[PDB]
Amino acid sequence: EDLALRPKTLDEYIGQERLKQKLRVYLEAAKARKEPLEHLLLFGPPGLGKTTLAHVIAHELGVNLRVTSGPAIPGDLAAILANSLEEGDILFIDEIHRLSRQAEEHLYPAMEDFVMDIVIGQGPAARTIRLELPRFTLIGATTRPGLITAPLLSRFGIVEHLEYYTPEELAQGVMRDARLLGVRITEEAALEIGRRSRGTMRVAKRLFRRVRDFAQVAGEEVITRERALEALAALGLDELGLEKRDREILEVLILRFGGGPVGLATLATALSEDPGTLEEVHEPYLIRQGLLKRTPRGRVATELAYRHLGYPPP
Amino acid sequence: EDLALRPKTLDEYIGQERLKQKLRVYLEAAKARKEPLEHLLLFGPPGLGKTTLAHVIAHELGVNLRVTSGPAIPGDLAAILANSLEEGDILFIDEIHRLSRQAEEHLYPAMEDFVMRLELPRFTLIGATTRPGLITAPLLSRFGIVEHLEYYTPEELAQGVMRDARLLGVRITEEAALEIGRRSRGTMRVAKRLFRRVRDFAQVAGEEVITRERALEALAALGLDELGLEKRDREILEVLILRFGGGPVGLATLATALSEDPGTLEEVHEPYLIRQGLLKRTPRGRVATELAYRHLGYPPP
Amino acid sequence: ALRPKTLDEYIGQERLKQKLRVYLEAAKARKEPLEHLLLFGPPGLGKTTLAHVIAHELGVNLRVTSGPAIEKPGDLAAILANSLEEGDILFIDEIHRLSRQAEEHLYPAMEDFVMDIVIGQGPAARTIRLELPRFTLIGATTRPGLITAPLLSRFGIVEHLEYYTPEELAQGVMRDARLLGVRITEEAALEIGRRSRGTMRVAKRLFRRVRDFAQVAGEEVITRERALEALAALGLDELGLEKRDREILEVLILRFGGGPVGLATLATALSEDPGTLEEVHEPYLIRQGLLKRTPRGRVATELAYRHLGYPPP
Amino acid sequence: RPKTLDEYIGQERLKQKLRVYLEAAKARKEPLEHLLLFGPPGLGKTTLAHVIAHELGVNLRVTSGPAIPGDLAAILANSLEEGDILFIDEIHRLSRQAEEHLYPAMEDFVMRLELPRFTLIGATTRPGLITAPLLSRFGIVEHLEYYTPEELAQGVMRDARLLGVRITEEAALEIGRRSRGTMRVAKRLFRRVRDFAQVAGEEVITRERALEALAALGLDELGLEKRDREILEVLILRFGGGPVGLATLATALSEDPGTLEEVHEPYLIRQGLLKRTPRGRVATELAYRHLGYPPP
Amino acid sequence: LRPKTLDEYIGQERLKQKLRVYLEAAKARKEPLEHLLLFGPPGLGKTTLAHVIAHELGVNLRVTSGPAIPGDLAAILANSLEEGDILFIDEIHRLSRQAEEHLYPAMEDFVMDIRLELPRFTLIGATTRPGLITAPLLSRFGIVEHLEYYTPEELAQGVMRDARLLGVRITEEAALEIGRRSRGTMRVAKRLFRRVRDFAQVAGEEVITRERALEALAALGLDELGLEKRDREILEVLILRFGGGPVGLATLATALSEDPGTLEEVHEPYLIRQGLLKRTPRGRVATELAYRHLGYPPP
Amino acid sequence: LRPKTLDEYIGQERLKQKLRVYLEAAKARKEPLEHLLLFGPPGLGKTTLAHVIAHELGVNLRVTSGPAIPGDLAAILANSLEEGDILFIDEIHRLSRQAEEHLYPAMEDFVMDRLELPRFTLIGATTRPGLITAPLLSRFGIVEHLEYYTPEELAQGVMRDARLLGVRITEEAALEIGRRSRGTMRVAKRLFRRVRDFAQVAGEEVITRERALEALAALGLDELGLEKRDREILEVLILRFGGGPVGLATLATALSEDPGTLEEVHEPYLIRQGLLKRTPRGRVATELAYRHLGYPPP
DNA sequence: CTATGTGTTTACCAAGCGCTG
DNA sequence: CAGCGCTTGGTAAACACATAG
Ligand SMILES: Nc1ncnc2c1ncn2[C@@H]1O[C@H](COP(=O)(O)OP(=O)(O)OP(O)(O)=S)[C@@H](O)[C@H]1O
Ligand SMILES: Nc1ncnc2c1ncn2[C@@H]1O[C@H](COP(=O)(O)OP(=O)(O)OP(O)(O)=S)[C@@H](O)[C@H]1O
Ligand SMILES: Nc1ncnc2c1ncn2[C@@H]1O[C@H](COP(=O)(O)OP(=O)(O)OP(O)(O)=S)[C@@H](O)[C@H]1O
Ligand SMILES: Nc1ncnc2c1ncn2[C@@H]1O[C@H](COP(=O)(O)OP(=O)(O)O)[C@@H](O)[C@H]1O
Ligand SMILES: Nc1ncnc2c1ncn2[C@@H]1O[C@H](COP(=O)(O)OP(=O)(O)O)[C@@H](O)[C@H]1O
Ligand SMILES: Nc1ncnc2c1ncn2[C@@H]1O[C@H](COP(=O)(O)OP(=O)(O)O)[C@@H](O)[C@H]1O
Ligand SMILES: [Mg+2]
Ligand SMILES: [Mg+2]
Ligand SMILES: [Mg+2]
Ligand SMILES: [Mg+2]
Repeated sequence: EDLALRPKTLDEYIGQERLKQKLRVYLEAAKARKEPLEHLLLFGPPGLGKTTLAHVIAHELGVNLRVTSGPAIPGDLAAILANSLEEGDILFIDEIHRLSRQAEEHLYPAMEDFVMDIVIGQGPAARTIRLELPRFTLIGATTRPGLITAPLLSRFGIVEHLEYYTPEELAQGVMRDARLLGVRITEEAALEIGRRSRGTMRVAKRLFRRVRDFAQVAGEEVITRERALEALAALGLDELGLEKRDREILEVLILRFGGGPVGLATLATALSEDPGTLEEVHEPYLIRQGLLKRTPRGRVATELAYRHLGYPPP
Repeated sequence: EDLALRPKTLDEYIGQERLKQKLRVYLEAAKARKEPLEHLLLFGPPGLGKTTLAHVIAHELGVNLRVTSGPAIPGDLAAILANSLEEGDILFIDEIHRLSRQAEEHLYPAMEDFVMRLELPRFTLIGATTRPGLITAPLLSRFGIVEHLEYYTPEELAQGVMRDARLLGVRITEEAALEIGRRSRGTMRVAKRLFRRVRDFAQVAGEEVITRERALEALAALGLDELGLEKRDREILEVLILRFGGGPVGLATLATALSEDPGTLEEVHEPYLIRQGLLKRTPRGRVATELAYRHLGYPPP
Repeated sequence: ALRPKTLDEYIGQERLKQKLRVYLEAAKARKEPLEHLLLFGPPGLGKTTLAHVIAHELGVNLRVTSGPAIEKPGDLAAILANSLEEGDILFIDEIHRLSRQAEEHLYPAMEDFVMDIVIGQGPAARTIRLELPRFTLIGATTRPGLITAPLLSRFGIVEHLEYYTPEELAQGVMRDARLLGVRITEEAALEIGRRSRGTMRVAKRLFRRVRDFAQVAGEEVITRERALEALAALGLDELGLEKRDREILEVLILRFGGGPVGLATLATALSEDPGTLEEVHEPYLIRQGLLKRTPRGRVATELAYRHLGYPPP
Repeated sequence: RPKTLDEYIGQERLKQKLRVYLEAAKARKEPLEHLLLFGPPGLGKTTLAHVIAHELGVNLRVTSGPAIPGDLAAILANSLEEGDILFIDEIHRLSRQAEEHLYPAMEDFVMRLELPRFTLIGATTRPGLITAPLLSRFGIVEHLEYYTPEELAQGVMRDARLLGVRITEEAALEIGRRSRGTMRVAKRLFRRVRDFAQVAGEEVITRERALEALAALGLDELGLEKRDREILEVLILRFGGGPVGLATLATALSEDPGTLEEVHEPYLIRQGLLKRTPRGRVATELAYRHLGYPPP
Repeated sequence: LRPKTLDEYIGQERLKQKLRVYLEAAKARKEPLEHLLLFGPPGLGKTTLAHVIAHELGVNLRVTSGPAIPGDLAAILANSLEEGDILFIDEIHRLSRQAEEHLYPAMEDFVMDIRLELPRFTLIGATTRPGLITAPLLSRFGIVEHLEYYTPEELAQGVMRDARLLGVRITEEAALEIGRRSRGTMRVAKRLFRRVRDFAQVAGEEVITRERALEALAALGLDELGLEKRDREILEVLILRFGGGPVGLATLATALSEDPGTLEEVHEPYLIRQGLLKRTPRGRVATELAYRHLGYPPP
Repeated sequence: LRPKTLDEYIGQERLKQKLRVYLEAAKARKEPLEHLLLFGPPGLGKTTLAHVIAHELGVNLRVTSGPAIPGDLAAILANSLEEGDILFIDEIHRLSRQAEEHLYPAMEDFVMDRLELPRFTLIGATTRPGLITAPLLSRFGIVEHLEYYTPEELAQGVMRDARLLGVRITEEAALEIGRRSRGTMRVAKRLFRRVRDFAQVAGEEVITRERALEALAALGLDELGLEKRDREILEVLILRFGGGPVGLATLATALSEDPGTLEEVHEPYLIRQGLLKRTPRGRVATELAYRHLGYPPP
């Protein structure tokens, strides 16, 4: 079937309560005035639901949605904007940061004023025209808003940030995915899967799929809490969703170096790992959970790491 | 229908007083001797009123305005100059820094001497850009007037908010507009956007007059401080003060601790904190000042 | 070299094979394509071989490409649209060398199985969505930190290839000898595995060189002594230490007393730039427990004393 | 529009040698050898070429590098007389295919038509972009230097006479003091002061009116605008005058880093007010003294 | 002048011991030799070694350059290469990242891209240091070997062979001196022999005697250690101006009036090899050999 | 005009002896000379040396330039080369990364791809040995370096120029012209033809020493040969930076110059004459500029 | 083939802590 | 207590890559 089952309605959207509270007001005001929405920008870490929110907003407004990509697209964008746009329709550009700095400058006369500067003609007959565009809506989703030019960031009426989820919302997502796929999972098992998900919906769905694989191979029919725990232990995840490599890093830091300041290169060599791989894959979540610190003298293991690994704090 | 409610007169232009005095002197002098105005260049941070000022100047001079763009244009600019330009009219090129380095070489010889050999008429060029550094020095040296747009005081932003409310049909109070002006970041576009969001909140709530209290409620719902700081901007200072002691941190460590891209944390969030004096860029890293400490209700270091 | 085609023929990744077996069995049971899979680890461990073995176990075709081989997004679009089939596998070796624009075309392809391209070349330009078949993407890389995070989050299965023990390298050497007709013994295979640095490719190369040395001498069986003398001729310690590592340890022990020396002082005593001692020689000395990094400096471990035949500290 | 070497305003040191060279060329009845002129933009190199052309007594053919690779042959074989002068502005931008087509016609006189003899005057602002053969094929190399307040005052007086405006010598001198050693800047400032005085309604631009108009423009005695003073103030007061860096300084000034590097910085340098350290930008003691701040 | 047998090769005895083993085993198995990589300083005989290897196997040779190659590597691989033939690529580290990735399919699976079935062949690369090539490249070479600096006796033997092949009479001591002045390099020794022959020919003599060889070598400005006059000047401005302490970057060009160029790449390596310079962490220090060699009284 | 034999060549001793030996031996055994590489600062007369070598060898010349070269190497080595012909190349260090690799096969075994080539003596010329790759440097059998000229050699060169022109410069004045020359023959010739114009306009036929000194002073040259540009550089440094260390980013900007010719054509002479120092943190006036420019020491 | 403009990576270079005898 | 490491941050300068020409 489909492994990227996206909600169609803002009610099926799960856990962006603070964002949804303002989004409902904006959508209601726009629909009451019989006017298209303001240009909208969504940003945040991967896997939180920007691409799903774009489609949910398009369905809520009732308008047609045209989907484009940043890397897909300077002179082309003029043709797409002139030919493929209708009145009140939404144009969605994923990875809008990938637009070249030259291609974004064509959107300046098109987002605030609904016109476009086009030079039409050959040789001495060349002239300039202002091609009027229908009033539309632009939605952009990106992880790097700082790669967008300032005059373009200034033209977005609404800018919103996608925040992390809670274990209960991740459990709700797991339950919805199980119901749509056809797998019977208990609420406690879904909560256990959610607690090991790193506040991300894609991670929760992937973990549920792996647990389903384990249960199906084992011949089970209902993914009970204890069966889910056994499958997660087979996957090698702690109660914080901490893999074996992260636990190895913490153990090496606590034991071999005494938990004190070390540095990236020394710890990487002690772990037989590439320093960049470590600092870009394993370190960020250890920092987020409070199990690691980047002091000016080097990496330090906190008391949370000592209490989680079962060692006596110093 | 229209949200960029551009004024058409220099009297309706709000608050560029220091620039407006010189502009009035230049325009009156040019009109008195029946000669076209000198070539003019406007630059400054986004949202300050360069295009609006260009249109206002065109209206004040009483001549026609031909609007084009830098990205929209070497063999074209010659045709536009030789065919579409009347005598005494204005050619406005927006984002003029994007002009080709060959199309720029075909422009300044026609700007100094009005010959292309086609005898061009007397015309004035207006250029508006955010990056005058991309303009070649030969082209940059032919501009008779070069001006810089400055930020707006909260009272001028309040005047702009009241004008937008009057034109749209919304009823707002002067004290209500003062809060929106204070929370605006010295920019007119930001003030208009904040007024529109407060208007949406008030219309949904059913209120007919946006008093000061209702405006404050809407602004709190938007998540804005008295300094115009969003939640994402307050999180930076909170993480800096609490998780790092306020001392030097660095871009990479701060970005990792905030689950943020370093580039956006450096170019979208930090400039306004630095402008307000709530952040410092020490060579050892980023440091939270005493203003950031007492703004968030923390005891001084 | 001689690549196995069965997961039982694959030699020495047991914790990885335990996870992979249930994934493959469940994917085949549902008659569905496998998830996008990423293999990362140090070179020479068998990532390409594992990709081929996975393709054989699933029973589908395998289209092999490379990171630098895809210069433009048009190549990736053509491969994904024309060269692929439902359930097939596209293996991209060195996937961290893809350009960022080429990595960002893979997001819809891996998640939604669609693709965004622009066609028209001027005033007739337009955007279309190419609908892709349900395929499987396998990526092999040695630098997972060079992969963009949205791309790294789109992999259903992420696995790590670990170093082989001397016994598994001996098993690989014996398999290679049996396939090549040579009659090596258990002890010689164990010695060749110990001389290796936990890598299968190094073990195979050392076996080939020892085979040449034994063949020119007229011997029909590669006895342990012949392997020992051939490996001594190749210039390896009992731990596979080259002469440069030996003399680095000797300079650390004799000249500085084995105590903290520092990177700059040790490098200038060895006439080496501090970008070759740290990245080419230090990691293996630390791996074997012969070198120790301390805030004061670099310290030679007692194991380095016992290995070099020096009096204990 | 000067015609002779006496009408030229303020290149005295160069003019003394140029007069001798032209006199010798006339006495020998032989055309002058090739001449290369260096100098910052805005100093009047093309005007000097015209003056030389008139003084020698021959015609001038003004050309540039990016003016179109085979057109050089048509130029050199279609519009040259005996002893003619051919002027190429921006000679370092000449294409390579054209670059190895001119020096055969410089020394050997052979590249159509056989060129009898002529002289080439080349003007450029970037000597580093001229290859060694091109620099070695020029007989005379000369440098254009910046003007002085008195020479710029003379230029301002000439412009006022051309435009029908009346100025005193003191006002013209004050305008020329604030010019950045350039004639173009002096003319622009004179036009702005003319606008101010005409709007005021004064028949003669006295020194006091010129000073008032230049204060209304926001100019120091050094010619620094408000933005340059703001850059110095931000550098000194907010960063202690120490190294900062282009990005941090641009963020503090709310300015494009490229604009700050290319428009404002070059005049803060060349005046002793700024340095470009590998660790950032440092304000010198001259910046402290100019702004009325205590020494570091 | 190029030899054609490993016996005729002069002085790579340690490398030749293993090369004979690998070569004989490959010949006995009647299969192409594995890919080979040659390290070492320039001028030691890598191309001559490739020619000797090709003649020993009996197969032909297809010498190629590094920066010579994208669309021509496949052409030379398919057309000129029969069953296993040495394709020598000098300066393999200079390949662009366009044909480097096309080598691995041909090196391992012996097919390149339509897809063409390339025949079996052996590739011989050559660089100066292991670090000049990327790690993926230093993985498909079965044999990795290093060339060593020649001793004065081997250089003298090469000079004598060149003299015999040319028709010039030289005493053993003169050739030994010429080899001693050479920096352990065959091309340098051959060049010095040619210069000495040029100097001794105008004198009209028939035998290149040791004294004439020393006079000719002194004419070009070479001491007993083969140092150029620039190296002697550097040593002089080191000792007689600093006493053996750090030289300092500011004062390096004061006595040279030159950019910080060749001093960082042409002078220091040979001085360190000869032991005249030591890179003490405080700074560059001249050893006792520098003091004694420059005609100074012992300390 | 241009010297033909080595005796007519002015100065450049310690290089005309080795060259004499090599050319005599090459004549004796009758085969083309080995490939030669010439080093030295520009203006020392490398092309003249190539012409003298070709004339003494009794063969032709094929002077070309580096950045003029692709199959044009085959064209110029095919029809324009007789056996044992010199093919002097100027600025050989600026060869393209494509045609350079075709020079080696023409240099070892005299075959270029496909027709074979005769034996030819290629002569190169470049400023710095660091600009030419080691594989190319290894291809030249003979490598020599040109040195500067003493004031007497420049004086006699100026005398030869006067003889070819018709001027009667005295020995004591040509000596001063050579002294103010920066050890370069081209600079000496340029100064002589400037003094010629100055004396012609002054109304004189024989140029004594005092007249030459006055003409050189009016041209803008001091006793050390410094022009107005170098003195201006020193003045700007000393005044606007107190003689302190300044890198080649602020000094070039303050002089309205570029980081190009500056430190390439202007400053090397300043360091050579002990007027500038390349400090790790910048550039210093070395306290001799203060004495030369009449300023109090720091 | 060339040229600019942009995004990404990297090599000094300086500062701040902790130890040793 | 004042050299000797180690660790980190930022700043300028290269590289590589794309579009128009
Ligand atoms: N609030 C939500 N409710 C239900 N499913 C969700 C929600 N948010 C995300 N998902 C699902 O999580 C998966 C990933 O969501 P995406 O919207 O693709 O994340 P993303 O923000 O687009 O990540 P990128 O790589 O930055 S585009 C999809 O299968 C979605 O259906
Ligand atoms: N003085 C003013 N009075 C009223 N509205 C103004 C004024 N200045 C600016 N605005 C408004 O500010 C908004 C944006 O400013 P613009 O006039 O478009 O110039 P600009 O924003 O500086 O150009 P860019 O794209 O940001 S570089 C428009 O909606 C204008 O109406
Ligand atoms: N020294 C001068 N004396 C008299 N008139 C001058 C002088 N310099 C310039 N002019 C006048 O300036 C005009 C010529 O402009 P220039 O300054 O020569 O422009 P330019 O030399 O090409 O410099 P750029 O790089 O184009 S700004 C003519 O009207 C000249 O009369
Ligand atoms: N488990 C294994 N069993 C047998 N041979 C192996 C095994 N792992 C690796 N090899 C051999 O080692 C070599 C490793 O190279 P390869 O797997 O192609 O790529 P990588 O070196 O990136 O893993 C292969 O030639 C393969 O034949
Ligand atoms: N052992 C040797 N015996 C004879 N000649 C040698 C020897 N080693 C090197 N040479 C000479 O060196 C020349 C090329 O060697 P070298 O410069 O090392 O190769 P490359 O130029 O490929 O680096 C050959 O002409 C050869 O005559
Ligand atoms: N020693 C010399 N004797 C006579 N003339 C010389 C001498 N050296 C140089 N010249 C003159 O200089 C000219 C060559 O100068 P140039 O080409 O600038 O030097 P280079 O070839 O080193 O760049 C010749 O015309 C020649 O007349
Ligand atoms: Mg994205
Ligand atoms: Mg702009
Ligand atoms: Mg110019
Ligand atoms: Mg791989």
